[PDB]
Amino acid sequence: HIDLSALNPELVQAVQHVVIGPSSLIVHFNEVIGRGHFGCVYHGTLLKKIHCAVKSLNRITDIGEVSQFLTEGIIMKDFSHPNVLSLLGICLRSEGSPLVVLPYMKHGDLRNFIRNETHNPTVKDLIGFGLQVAKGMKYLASKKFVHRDLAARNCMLDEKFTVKVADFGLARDMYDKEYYSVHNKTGAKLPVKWMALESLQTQKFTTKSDVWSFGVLLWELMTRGAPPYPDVNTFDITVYLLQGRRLLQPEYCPDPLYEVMLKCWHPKAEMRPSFSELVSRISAIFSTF
Ligand SMILES: C[C@@H](Oc1cc(-c2cnn(C3CCNCC3)c2)cnc1N)c1c(Cl)ccc(F)c1Cl
Repeated sequence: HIDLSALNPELVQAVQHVVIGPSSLIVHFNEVIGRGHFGCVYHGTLLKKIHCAVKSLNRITDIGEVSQFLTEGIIMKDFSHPNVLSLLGICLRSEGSPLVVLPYMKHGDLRNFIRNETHNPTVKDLIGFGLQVAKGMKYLASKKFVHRDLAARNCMLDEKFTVKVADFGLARDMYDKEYYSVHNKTGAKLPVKWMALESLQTQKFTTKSDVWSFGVLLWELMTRGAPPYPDVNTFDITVYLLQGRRLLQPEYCPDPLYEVMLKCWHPKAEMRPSFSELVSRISAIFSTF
């Protein structure tokens, strides 16, 4: 049970650009495809029948939470890139929290996809995916949008095997709680093993800290979904990194790709490549395959 007139009126305007009428949407509450802190994700169809993922915000009880979340996430509607997850719309209803409607990604997240033993993606496949992520990160960077949680678990694969950078905006949530820790300066749950050393030190996230995360993401690809720093405690990641230590070369990571990875983790944020640079670099590496 959530009210409409209780929100900032400018936000209600923005949301109404992308409103879905309950009549247009069927949600299958028996078909859970994800569980987040804010709510579950379900199979749904938007009618002309589009298969979608429906994110419930029903664990957000309070209106001040909903407003803040919608305010921060609504910018998602003004993004359009084939390597960025789009927003189909927000279904507002008279009783219950707003439902966030997204395109259904048939192959789920990149991490579970590449970990599936029947899939056995080749080095070429894996580099391909990585290049697709860099392209969507390039777009977001150009919009001055800082992701804050770039990771393989947060990039989706559609039915055409197009990678969509996700878990941002109205989709934002922790869908794998194993990888978020309160052992950081902010005190709140953060993906510490994906975060730039400076972000751990200063609490600030930037496009250049997203590049650091992209480096970790590439490493996840080449390892086919191994968890980074398995013997480093969340208590220790900052000092591990301060000591100049880094994720080691995956067995089937080509040397130029590891080189790229090391550049992404340069202690000096100004020294790391742009996503523009990363696209060119990985594209050339891709082309050797
Ligand atoms: C909000 C939710 O969105 C989707 C999940 C899924 C999804 C999850 N799993 N699967 C299937 C593939 C593997 N086996 C279970 C079903 C599809 C598809 N499309 C989505 N838009 C989501 C989840 Cl659950 C996890 C990470 C994300 F970045 C996002 Cl954005």
